[PDB]
Amino acid sequence: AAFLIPLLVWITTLPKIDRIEESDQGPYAIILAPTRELAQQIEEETIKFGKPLGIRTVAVIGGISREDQGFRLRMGEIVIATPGRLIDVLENRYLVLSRCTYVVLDEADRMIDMGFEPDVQKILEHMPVSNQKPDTDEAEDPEKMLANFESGKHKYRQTVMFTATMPPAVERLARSYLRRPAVVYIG
Repeated sequence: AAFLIPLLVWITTLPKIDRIEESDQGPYAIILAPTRELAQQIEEETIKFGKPLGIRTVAVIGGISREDQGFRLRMGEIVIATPGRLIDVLENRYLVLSRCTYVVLDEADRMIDMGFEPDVQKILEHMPVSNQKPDTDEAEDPEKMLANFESGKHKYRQTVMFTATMPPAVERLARSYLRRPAVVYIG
C-alpha cells in the first residue's frame, strides 16, 4: 500500500478529458515481482484497493494457463507481473508500454539472487525514454516535481524499488533506472 496509494491518488485525480482513450495504450503502472507468491499477494491487495475505485489490475504471472492470462490481456491500468512471463509478453507483443509512467521493483535483491538482471534490463529496453527524468537536481526539487505531478498525464516516470540488502547489482540497477532517488530506511 505504501507504493499503491500515490498511484491511486494520481489515477483517481486525473481530469475526465485526460482519462479518455479509444485504444488500449498499455498500463499506467508496472509492478514486477520475482516470485509467483509475492506477485499474487500484491495482486490480491491491489484488487482489494482497486475494486472500490474501479481500477482494473492484470496479473502477468506463471502457474496459470495461457488462455486465461491471454484473455485478460485483450481486456486492457495496473499490471503486476513476473519477469520471465513479462519478457515473454514484451518480446512477442501481447502488451505495450506506451502510457506507462510508474515502475515498481519489489525485492530486487531476490531478482539478483535468482538471476533476472538482463531480463529486467531488456524490460527497460522496451520503455519509451521520452518520460525519463533528466539527471539533474531538478528531479529532487519538491516545487517543480510537485507541479509536475499536478500536470496530470504528461509527467515524467516514477520508479520505486524495495530491497532488503545492498549488493552492487542493485546499485547498477539503481544507476540504470533511477534519477537521484530518495532512500527511505526502516529499522
